[PDB]
Amino acid sequence: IKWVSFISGDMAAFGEWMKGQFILLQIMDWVLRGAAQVMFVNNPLSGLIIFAGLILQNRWWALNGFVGTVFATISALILCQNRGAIAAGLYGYNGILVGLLMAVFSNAGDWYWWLLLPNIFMSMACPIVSSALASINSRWDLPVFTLPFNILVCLHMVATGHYNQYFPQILIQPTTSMSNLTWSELDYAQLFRSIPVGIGQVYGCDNAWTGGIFMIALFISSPITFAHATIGSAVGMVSGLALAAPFKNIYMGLWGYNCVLACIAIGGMFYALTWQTHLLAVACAFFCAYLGSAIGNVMSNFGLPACTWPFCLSALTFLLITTETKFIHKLPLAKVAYPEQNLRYYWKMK
Amino acid sequence: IKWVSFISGDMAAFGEWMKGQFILLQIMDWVLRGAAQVMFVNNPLSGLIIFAGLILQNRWWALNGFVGTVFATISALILCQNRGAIAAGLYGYNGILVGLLMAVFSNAGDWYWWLLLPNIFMSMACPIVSSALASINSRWDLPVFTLPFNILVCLHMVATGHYNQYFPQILIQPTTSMSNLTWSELDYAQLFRSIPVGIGQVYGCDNAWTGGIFMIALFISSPITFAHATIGSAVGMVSGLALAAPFKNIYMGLWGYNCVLACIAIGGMFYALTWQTHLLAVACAFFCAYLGSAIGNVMSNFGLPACTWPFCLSALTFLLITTETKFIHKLPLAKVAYPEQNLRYYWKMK
Amino acid sequence: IKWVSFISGDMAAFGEWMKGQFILLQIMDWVLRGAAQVMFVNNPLSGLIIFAGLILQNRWWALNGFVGTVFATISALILCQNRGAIAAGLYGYNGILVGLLMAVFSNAGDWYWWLLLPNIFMSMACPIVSSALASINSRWDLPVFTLPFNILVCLHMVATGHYNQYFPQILIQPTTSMSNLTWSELDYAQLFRSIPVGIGQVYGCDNAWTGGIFMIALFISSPITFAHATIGSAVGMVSGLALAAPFKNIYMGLWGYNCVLACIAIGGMFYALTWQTHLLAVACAFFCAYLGSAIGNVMSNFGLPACTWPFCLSALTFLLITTETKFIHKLPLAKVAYPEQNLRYYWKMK
Repeated sequence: IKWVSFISGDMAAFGEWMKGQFILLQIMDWVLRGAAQVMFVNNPLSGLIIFAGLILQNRWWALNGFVGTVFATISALILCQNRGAIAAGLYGYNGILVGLLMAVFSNAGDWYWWLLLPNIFMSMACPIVSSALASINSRWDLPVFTLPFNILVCLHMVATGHYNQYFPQILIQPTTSMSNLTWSELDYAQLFRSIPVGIGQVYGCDNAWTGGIFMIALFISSPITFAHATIGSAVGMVSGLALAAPFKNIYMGLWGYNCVLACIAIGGMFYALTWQTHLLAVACAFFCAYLGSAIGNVMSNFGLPACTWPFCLSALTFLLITTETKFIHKLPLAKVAYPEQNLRYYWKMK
Repeated sequence: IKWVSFISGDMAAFGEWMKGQFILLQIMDWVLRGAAQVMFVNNPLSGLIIFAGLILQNRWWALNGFVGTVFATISALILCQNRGAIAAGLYGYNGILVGLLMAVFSNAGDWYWWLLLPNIFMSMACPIVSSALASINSRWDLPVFTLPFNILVCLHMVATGHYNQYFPQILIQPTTSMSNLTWSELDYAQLFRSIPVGIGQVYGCDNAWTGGIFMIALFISSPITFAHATIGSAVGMVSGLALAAPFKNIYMGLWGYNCVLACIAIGGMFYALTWQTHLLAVACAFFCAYLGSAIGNVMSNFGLPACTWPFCLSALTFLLITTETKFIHKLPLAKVAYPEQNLRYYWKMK
Repeated sequence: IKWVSFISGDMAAFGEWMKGQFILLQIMDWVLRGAAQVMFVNNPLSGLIIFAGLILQNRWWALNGFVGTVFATISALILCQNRGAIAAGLYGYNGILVGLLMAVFSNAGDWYWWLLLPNIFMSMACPIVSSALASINSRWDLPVFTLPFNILVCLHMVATGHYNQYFPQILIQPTTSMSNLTWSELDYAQLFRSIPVGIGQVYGCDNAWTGGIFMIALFISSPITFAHATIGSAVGMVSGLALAAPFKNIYMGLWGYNCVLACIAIGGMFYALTWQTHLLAVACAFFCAYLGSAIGNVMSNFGLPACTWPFCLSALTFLLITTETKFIHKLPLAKVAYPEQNLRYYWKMK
């Protein structure tokens, strides 16, 4: 009971205890804590679970993610960006995403040690871009989200491109052939297995076991996040079916990571939870899937993956709408927390 | 005399009378009224005339435009976006443009009933994007314009693309051949006929009779709008000649719809009318044509038409310039009306 | 001594004296003064030196730059944009860049007299876009930089493209072949000669003598600008080596003009000079080189050069970061001057 409360939420007691210890242990929390905040979680335990899932899939990707997030945190410190924001991990999840997605899309092969240096440089530059986006987005009271990650990875990726001698990348070509979609060949087992692999694809992992581990991590923190995550993956696969995407893309979960993230964000994290806000989250996740198709097709010309760009665009657009009803209530950015605490704050204010 | 005044302008008396009647009649005004406000008109009569022109050209396109605008209005209501703004049609013209331009560019053929569903979804999502753009553009006191339409249609279009099984689109390929322009083959009859078809191309109509019907609708509302519209089409065709565009493009009016809209906007709608503002409108329409060429070439790589994107970019840029003279006077967005009333307000203030 | 002080800085005494003379002499200062403010200099003498360097390389390019900047100044006057800002040359450097880079990339051949007309139109439109960007960027207290130049040249360029009958352009194709980089074939003489040609490439000049002339002009104004300029070119060539760019590109200086400009801007012009700000300038120039590779690859699909786009993006991002230390101090835009005067102001305030 008490222990379950302790391991839930943002882990506040652990937070004070870690305050006392040496700078080195702390940097570990701040990196474990920021590892799991891609999915809007401030739980170090869940972050360790996320890391375990990364190790399970591929050791090289996990090592790159770890080094990227640790160097993003170190860069946030050296720049004196903020304390209490770095300590909550707001500067590390961009770094881990940059490292992981640089390791995923690199054609140089596994254990290519020279990949660390661009990884280091991109991850260190993440706090700079995060502060730059925070300066712009603070006028409208909007969060940075995953935009630094997108900007930095897209740079490495286009800069170098597939035809590079030192840091080659994977081929991304625009579609130029009519993909006949034999509906009788659809497999329902993989179609429903697209739910865990879809949530696992947030970090580039396409292993159903890693997706299940990520779902376990989300459930440990807050069941509401888990529910919105699984419903986001479901609407992502449904939209992929509706837009005649190849069945392999749906099975791999390429249509689900933007939707799961967008449903987590709008439904419980930044909008106070309500049935109206729940349908807003579902509509936002559908629009995020459809815009994800659009973005993936647009970015294919340059030779780049869609990444988390659709999620940012949809989440910002929804987070910006103004309404004449009191049910859809945007929370002030200073008082945003895990969705249960946000609902508690909404109840206390009302 | 009195009747002519009644059918002119924004139609204010009709506006109060319609206030009383059932919600269903009202939704019809609000859709008729918003049909004609692509060209910045609040006249239901003109909207009916615009609809008649659409029916004249192609029944399928007109049906798609009608359903798109009605569902945009319904979505504005269900979201409680605003009343008095929905009642003026500020949320319907984006919907009708989305529906019409989805029907125009769809390669599935006429009377393809499955086209309604993406049409419904895009049109319903128009108020969301309109509010999102209004949140950003209200800081600088700028209007949303046709930006939601552009964003939503470009999404459907790229998402799906030509190589799609369910919702195929038309081919748009970048130019890769030297187009020899035999100046002796120019036809002056079609060159001057490019004026009505250019204004008709605002809705995707390339019929000279439909363009003339649209010009009649504009004249019914306000002669100043008609004058700026025809001069915008003229500068569009002149710029198309100056940039060595193929003569067929000029004849079809592909070079005129952005210019006519931009000249209508800057000259009388948002800047108080003056000879200085008139030359500003002409320069804005020339820049809009030249940027329209640029945008049409840029978007051709992705497989998308230029759409109304050039108009938005030019109009915003001009609406943002700051000046040290009192002749170019930007009106406050709350007190914008038909250009005659705007000039009356300018005279009353001065 | 006194004369050296007179020819240094912003040339203030000359500034008052020129105030009295006829409008025609003045327009010459305001064009000479704005010619050299691409590199953030308000010295007419240096501007004449910049012009001499342009003449040295190619007469046609220099003539186009002169006419572009004079028409940008005339357009700033006719629009009543500002006095004291036009008199300082804030509206002319965009014009000279537009003219020079239109003359450089035009495939019609030297002394193609019809190139003046698009040159005139783009250069006259530069104050409009400059005011539009100033309206947006004044909220965050940020400068327009070279953005109007980029927007206007990219328009001419895409609009027309290589396959145009009247205004053909040069081929820019995306890389599709594996460039084997024989490290033994590197030449150190040209590798170090990439420093002056890199700074000369700011205006499109790829002559080492013209680069040296530009360096002399920078030294005349302020030695700090010269130091940051040469270190920016050095980091540009180093980054070009690190990203496996073809050695010819590094030798020509295609990797240095964005970095030299960004190091000049962040290090001394807009951030008060400090060792912390100096390392910030070096990091900004490295990020500017790497983003320059990214942008050059992205824009290659449309058929356009990278231009000064990377510089703008990097400079704005760095100029937007918020920090918790007092060493990195962003100056108010009203009180920005040559870096020596900025350091003097910083010392006086502190």
